[PDB]
Amino acid sequence: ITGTSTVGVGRGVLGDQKNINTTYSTYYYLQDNTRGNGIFTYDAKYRTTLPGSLWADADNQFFASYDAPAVDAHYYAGVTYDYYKNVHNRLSYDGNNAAIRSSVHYSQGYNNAFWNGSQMVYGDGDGQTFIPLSGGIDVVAHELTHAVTDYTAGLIYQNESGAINEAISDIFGTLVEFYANKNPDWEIGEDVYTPGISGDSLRSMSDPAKYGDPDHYSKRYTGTQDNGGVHINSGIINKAAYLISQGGTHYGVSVVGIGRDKLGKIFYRALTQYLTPTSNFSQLRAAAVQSATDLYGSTSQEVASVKQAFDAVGVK
Ligand SMILES: N[C@@H](CCCC[NH3+])C(=O)O
Ligand SMILES: [Ca+2]
Ligand SMILES: [Ca+2]
Ligand SMILES: [Ca+2]
Ligand SMILES: [Ca+2]
Ligand SMILES: [Ca+2]
Ligand SMILES: [Zn+2]
Ligand SMILES: [Zn+2]
Repeated sequence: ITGTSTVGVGRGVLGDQKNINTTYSTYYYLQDNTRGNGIFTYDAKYRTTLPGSLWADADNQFFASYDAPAVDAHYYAGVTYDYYKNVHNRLSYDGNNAAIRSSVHYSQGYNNAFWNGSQMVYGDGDGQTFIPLSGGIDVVAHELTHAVTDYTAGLIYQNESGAINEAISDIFGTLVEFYANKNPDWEIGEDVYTPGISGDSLRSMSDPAKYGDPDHYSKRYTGTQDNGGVHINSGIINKAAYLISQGGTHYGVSVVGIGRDKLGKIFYRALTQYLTPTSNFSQLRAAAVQSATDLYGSTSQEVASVKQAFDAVGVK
């Protein structure tokens, strides 16, 4: 909408106060004009028609319980935009400052979130498996990263290419969580999953097997559930990424860690320069090796660590 840029204040899903960029024209709208062609947050009003209505508020204060998922979807989309721009020199998900759109209050008791090809969508959860899913910065950044993948490598969402697609979203979701630097970890979804259970999460990158996901190619899932295991076999790649950054010895193979920033540079370059829609795990290894070679040189520790990490998870 046409209006003037304003700054509202509200409380997110976890009870934290934050400022949000809004637009004033009669109402205050969740429309942030400070980033690219805008970040726009919509109310789906417990239905499944998308996007719903651009979020309107009478007073620019967003402290109602109903407001909290919208505050966080809007704010964390901004953090994610900032990460890609500041760290990778990428302007929005398409590289050309495309508007970022999110809808909250999708359906009733909906225990998921997604990128639908055009926008992000967040359920409220049922209050037991999940609370509103936009409360997790790693979740928001995971979903927006699917848009980045859409516009770059285009990894088909099935089998190994789909597991890479998922792992890319978990990797960058985690790197955005570290960028914001509020209670960062190598777990996925911990802030919004199972409010009655402390210390759990949806997936773990540091130890995928904690939640039943493979941490070695020999343990990959080969069945048809979950589009051929895209959220299961992602553990093999998540573990490799964790090892590249943090180091460790895994099934007897030692990896020298090179840190999160270099992990992000290597995988961003692989995603945008080398991966294709049909890339498999072996082709990801080759893409990561070539990316690290471009950035750091063939004789570098960074290249050696990429190779050790893929060896450790059984990907040749
Ligand atoms: N986002 C993942 C994990 C489940 C999230 C809620 N059931 C999926 O759609 O499979
Ligand atoms: Ca208000
Ligand atoms: Ca109010
Ligand atoms: Ca965390
Ligand atoms: Ca996390
Ligand atoms: Ca929990
Ligand atoms: Zn997903
Ligand atoms: Zn995903």
